[PDB]
Amino acid sequence: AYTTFSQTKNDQLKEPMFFGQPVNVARYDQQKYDIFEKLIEKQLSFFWRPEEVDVSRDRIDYQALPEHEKHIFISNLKYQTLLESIQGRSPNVALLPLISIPELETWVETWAFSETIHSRSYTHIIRNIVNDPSVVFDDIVTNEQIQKRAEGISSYYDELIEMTSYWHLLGEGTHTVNGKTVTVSLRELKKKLYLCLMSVNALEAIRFYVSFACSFAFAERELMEGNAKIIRLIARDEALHLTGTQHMLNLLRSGADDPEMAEIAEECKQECYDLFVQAAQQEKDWADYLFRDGSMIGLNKDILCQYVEYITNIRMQAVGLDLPFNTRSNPIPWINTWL
Amino acid sequence: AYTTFSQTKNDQLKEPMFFGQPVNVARYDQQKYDIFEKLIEKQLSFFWRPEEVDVSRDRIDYQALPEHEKHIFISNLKYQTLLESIQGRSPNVALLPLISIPELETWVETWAFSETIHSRSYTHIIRNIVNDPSVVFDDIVTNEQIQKRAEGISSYYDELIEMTSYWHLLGEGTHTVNGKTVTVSLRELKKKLYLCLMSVNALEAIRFYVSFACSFAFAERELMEGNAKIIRLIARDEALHLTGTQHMLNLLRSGADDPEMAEIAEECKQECYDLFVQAAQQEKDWADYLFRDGSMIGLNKDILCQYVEYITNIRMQAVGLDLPFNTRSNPIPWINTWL
Ligand SMILES: [Hg+2]
Ligand SMILES: [Hg+2]
Ligand SMILES: [Hg+2]
Ligand SMILES: [Hg+2]
Ligand SMILES: [Hg+2]
Ligand SMILES: [Hg+2]
Ligand SMILES: [Hg+2]
Ligand SMILES: [Hg+2]
Ligand SMILES: [Hg+2]
Ligand SMILES: [Hg+2]
Ligand SMILES: [Hg+2]
Ligand SMILES: [Hg+2]
Ligand SMILES: [Hg+2]
Ligand SMILES: [Hg+2]
Ligand SMILES: [Mn+2]
Ligand SMILES: [Mn+2]
Ligand SMILES: [Mn+2]
Ligand SMILES: [Mn+2]
Repeated sequence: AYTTFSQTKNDQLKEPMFFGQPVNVARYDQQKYDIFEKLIEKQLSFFWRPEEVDVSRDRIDYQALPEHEKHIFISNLKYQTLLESIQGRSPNVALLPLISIPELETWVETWAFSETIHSRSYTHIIRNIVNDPSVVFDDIVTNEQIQKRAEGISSYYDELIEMTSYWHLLGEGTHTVNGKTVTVSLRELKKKLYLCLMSVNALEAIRFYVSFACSFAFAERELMEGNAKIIRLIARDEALHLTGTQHMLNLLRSGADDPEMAEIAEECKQECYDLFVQAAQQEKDWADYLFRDGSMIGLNKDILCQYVEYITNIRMQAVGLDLPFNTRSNPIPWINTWL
Repeated sequence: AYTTFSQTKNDQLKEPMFFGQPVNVARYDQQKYDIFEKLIEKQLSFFWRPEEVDVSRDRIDYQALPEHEKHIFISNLKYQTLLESIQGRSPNVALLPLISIPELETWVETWAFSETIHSRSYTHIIRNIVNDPSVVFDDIVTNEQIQKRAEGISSYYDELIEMTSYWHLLGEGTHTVNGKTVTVSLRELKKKLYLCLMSVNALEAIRFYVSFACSFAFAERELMEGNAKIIRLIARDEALHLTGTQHMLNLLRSGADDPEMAEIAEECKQECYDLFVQAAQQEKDWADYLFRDGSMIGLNKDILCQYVEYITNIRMQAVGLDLPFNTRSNPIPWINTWL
């Protein structure tokens, strides 16, 4: 029941962010929430081309790196690449079919587009520091440690996408599909979208930043300068992305948008909390693999763990959730220089 | 079912463009078809911002235009805006769930992104030539003369999207849904994709170009020059988009990418021919409405009609279809100054 151009003349200022009438005319002279137009405008102002960044000295740097530091650097990079691959396509596939206001539809497409640029920047780095990129790319798919840390991301998107197709195809109600009873609840689909967004928020605001810290640890040593420039550019974009998800989530929570979404956010709040706690643990467990061959001065399991708790508390407070970790000062204040 | 990250390590160089394993890793160091990587790079190199184009004198030009000329200009503008609205979201929603090679997936997202910029440029023009943009935007949705192709265009996309969902959810076979038999055939889905791409090819290659002729007719008289500068940039982008669809179609019909599609294409060749001619006829009929109050310098029903046949012959030959019209030289050579 999805349509690429709804024929009903509707007031786009009165539609909910999600599950309303599919967006027909793409107009940018007005909006229900100007924050999304501001984000589009900002993201477009930050346009950059990865291949332009000089990474010619990164190969020399990387090669001269101690084997365990090469492991740390490359493992971190492979994970970042995995996340960008997923983020380049997922916002579009999972959210586009559910958006009902123009400013948000375009923001998602612009956000997704910027992620593909991030993916392109990683190919630029990889092909300029290793002999055969295929070994790195193939390992991204097979490496159990990497998939372990990312476990739950693709699965959630996939479930939302499948439920969305059922909704568009069958509509609300209880159906019989190949002799099986299939329930299609809009309320349940809204919950799935809401939690998916919370998961994306944790991905954008936590997972990416933990990886930035690892990348910048080398920048502090005056090594991998090209990669550092790229990470700074990526981080600038990620800041906009997480601002977008925090606003989507807090607007839904306020009750100023879909009233039902406000109820759902409230009733499903323990689930929001649980997903952050789980994401944090996954980022922490990754330390065992990252530092399996040894750690670096100023970068080890303890420091990584401390940073995960530090940033997780900050991000959770931003969306109104209780803090799971003990409060503490930034364990790596040097990262500010790069953000 | 569809997945945002296929867990199977596959050779992306051997996958078909569509219907193969969903793309997992987004890499750009290699391609099965380098044309898509080349298009991504070219499109990125062409990035432009609408707001940076001076359209300050277009308002006075518009107000000074004879009433029928305002009709010609604004009617054409509304149709272009309609097409961009559809093109900004549709390639992503319709193609992303079916692509199996990375270069094509990212090209589609880049292509779609560029279309959203075009939509933004139309808001920029509209808000600078009319007092209340809402009048223009609302008419785009309900305008009977405009909302005719939109229906046909959106139909091909909507049908492909719906059948794609059934395929991902139920797979091939004869199913039952609420007492009704539902047949899912990959062959029919492949045909729907081919028809959809052919329709998009006609949209990018003919529909947009016919509209450019009208916009530049004003440019030739040194009027609506802000609009003209924006259309020049848009046309530069559409050239890339049509190149992309032409390669997709030719690769699918040749049999080099998927024998089944090649078999299907030959089977529905007459249908695609009629589909193309129908699009040309619709563009032609638009003249009765466009020049109902009168015509202008270098632009009239007959000239437009000639240009439609001229461009259609070229585009159809480019994708292996017979020529439906009498051959002849460009009826409006002056258009080359802008294209
Ligand atoms: Hg998600
Ligand atoms: Hg999500
Ligand atoms: Hg780290
Ligand atoms: Hg929740
Ligand atoms: Hg919550
Ligand atoms: Hg800790
Ligand atoms: Hg299509
Ligand atoms: Hg189509
Ligand atoms: Hg025209
Ligand atoms: Hg024309
Ligand atoms: Hg056909
Ligand atoms: Hg054909
Ligand atoms: Hg004609
Ligand atoms: Hg003609
Ligand atoms: Mn990113
Ligand atoms: Mn992001
Ligand atoms: Mn366009
Ligand atoms: Mn186009």
